[PDB]
Amino acid sequence: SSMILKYPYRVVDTHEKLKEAVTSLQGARSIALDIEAFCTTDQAKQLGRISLVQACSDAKPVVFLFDVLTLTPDVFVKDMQSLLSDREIRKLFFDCRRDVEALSCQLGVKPEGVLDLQVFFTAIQWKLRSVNRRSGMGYVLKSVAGLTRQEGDSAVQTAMTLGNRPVWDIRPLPDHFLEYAAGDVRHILLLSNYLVGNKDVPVDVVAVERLTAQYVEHYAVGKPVITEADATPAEVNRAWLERYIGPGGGCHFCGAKGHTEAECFKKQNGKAKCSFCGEVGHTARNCFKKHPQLLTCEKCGQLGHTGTSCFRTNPCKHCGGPHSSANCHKVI
Ligand SMILES: Nc1nc2c(ncn2[C@@H]2O[C@H](COP(=O)(O)O)[C@@H](O)[C@H]2O)c(=O)[nH]1
Ligand SMILES: Nc1nc2c(ncn2[C@@H]2O[C@H](COP(=O)(O)O)[C@@H](O)[C@H]2O)c(=O)[nH]1
Ligand SMILES: [Mn+2]
Ligand SMILES: [Mn+2]
Ligand SMILES: [Mn+2]
Ligand SMILES: [Mn+2]
Ligand SMILES: [Mn+2]
Ligand SMILES: [Mn+2]
Ligand SMILES: [Zn+2]
Ligand SMILES: [Zn+2]
Ligand SMILES: [Zn+2]
Ligand SMILES: [Zn+2]
Ligand SMILES: [Zn+2]
Ligand SMILES: [Zn+2]
Repeated sequence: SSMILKYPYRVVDTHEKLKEAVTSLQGARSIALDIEAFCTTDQAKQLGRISLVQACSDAKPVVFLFDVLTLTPDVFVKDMQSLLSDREIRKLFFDCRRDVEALSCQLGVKPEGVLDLQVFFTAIQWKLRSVNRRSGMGYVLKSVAGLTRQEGDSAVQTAMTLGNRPVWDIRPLPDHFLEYAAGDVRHILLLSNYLVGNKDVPVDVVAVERLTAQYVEHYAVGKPVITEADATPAEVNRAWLERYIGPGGGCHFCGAKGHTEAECFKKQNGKAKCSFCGEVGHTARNCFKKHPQLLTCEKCGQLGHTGTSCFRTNPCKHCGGPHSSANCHKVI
């Protein structure tokens, strides 16, 4: 469960350690994947030189950080490509577009059995509301598992937002660099426990597998991708969503796309609300405070209150004391 967040990382930077890592991963049924690369000075959308490939599987409580820079891609691909090509081992990404491009351009591999969970989350939004926006990991984690992505406030994350520096070319990598890189794959695997194999999720995993497969075909072409599959970087192709996920949903109460019945303001406003006692749920014509005759009492025979409320709550007419007005010693 949330034990995933406590998986230690392990730097894989030698051939011995690489072979040991591959052994573990090969028994996996799912492997979360992510890539850290040199930042680019330019305006190209392509990831820079691959530095780390991070992997976290359900086969071992450990995050492997493959130092692809030290190992070299040739060493790394020779041991990893069969596993990356194994469609019986699910590969979990969070937004796979540029990562898959880099795997294709820089490593010459194209993964199989890929499932993009950002695309999964948007698929759920599309089915329920006809929303095709991509959400960041921060938003999705907080929304699905109530956790705060605190790595977005870390020094590493700001160093890239500045963009002045490759960042990921330093060797040896500082501890908070590695811990930062481990968190991304930890979040991906943790997230898959909420989305994959959950009967309360309104989209079939296989359908999102088929939609993701379109993204991999579009982005793994051995060259940089000039034409993007989506109209803007932060959304998912609506025609693909329509083909693979189905017609987009909307509000069964008012009719509008963009929200569900449970979010509809028109439902919560048009609700019956009492002009006399303020309570929501009844009009004033049926209010018990305004018309106490609608309540005969179970234990005393007075109109206005049930059995669950036969106590005297209003203080004395005469002195304000803890009793009723008729029995005040000033009038009696
Ligand atoms: N220049 C720049 N590069 C980024 C930024 N965010 C991510 N990247 C690049 O994308 C890679 C993967 O980041 P991720 O998609 O795993 O968050 C990083 O290693 C880095 O190369 C950013 O805000 N600015
Ligand atoms: N590579 C890349 N992805 C982006 C960019 N802007 C938005 N995204 C996508 O949208 C997600 C975050 O959404 P946003 O924070 O932009 O609403 C990112 O994780 C990524 O999948 C961008 O400029 N470059
Ligand atoms: Mn990534
Ligand atoms: Mn970023
Ligand atoms: Mn990352
Ligand atoms: Mn509205
Ligand atoms: Mn009431
Ligand atoms: Mn009335
Ligand atoms: Zn080897
Ligand atoms: Zn984390
Ligand atoms: Zn509505
Ligand atoms: Zn009322
Ligand atoms: Zn009573
Ligand atoms: Zn009194």
